[PDB]
Amino acid sequence: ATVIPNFNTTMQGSLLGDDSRDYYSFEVKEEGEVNIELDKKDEFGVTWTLHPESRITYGQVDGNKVSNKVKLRPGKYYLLVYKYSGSGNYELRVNK
Ligand SMILES: [Cl-]
Ligand SMILES: [Li+]
Repeated sequence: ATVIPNFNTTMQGSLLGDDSRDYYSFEVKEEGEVNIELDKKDEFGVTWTLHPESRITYGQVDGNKVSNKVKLRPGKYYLLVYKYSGSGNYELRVNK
């Protein structure tokens, strides 16, 4: 996984051709709501799935944005960005 070292900060990714999955992780130190936002930089079928290291959460696809909010306990989390159709690039933010 690519470590996302802080919140409210943009990551760039790419899912062209054979590249169908990108892996991230982040750590929560204080309980609270996170807003995970993917912004498509190309039109294609992309979403994400969050699961804890120790309930899973999915992105909700709203046009160019694929996002959701969830209250997370302290711990490590894994975030899979993956495609289901086509190819393209994206930006990703874990807001808190
Ligand atoms: Cl935190
Ligand atoms: Li990629």
